[PDB]
Amino acid sequence: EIGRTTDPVRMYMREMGTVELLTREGEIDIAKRIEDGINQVQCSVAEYPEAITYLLEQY
DNA sequence: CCGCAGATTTTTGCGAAATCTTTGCAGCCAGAATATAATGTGTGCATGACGGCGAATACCC
Repeated sequence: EIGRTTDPVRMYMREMGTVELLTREGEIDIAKRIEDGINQVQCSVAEYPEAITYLLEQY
């Protein structure tokens, strides 16, 4: 905080204090939205032919 | 003071090996790959000169 501080440790703790801890199912929900995003990007790559041609070349 | 002997000088020759690059090997080493249970906490704070001094906010009049 603004306490005439000059230690990066202190305000790093300040930064980490803003975000609240997660639960077991919270991690699963966040990973689920991550999986939705990666499936979206996989579909986007899917609609692109040339990347698939390159993948088939390596196969 | 001159020509040959001892000493010194001239010339041709072979073995040896080391070095530079390439190839095979072994110790060194780097990244890539796998899914054990663990999230607001630690932490060092070590501490008794003395004089000068401006800068930085506070507070009375």
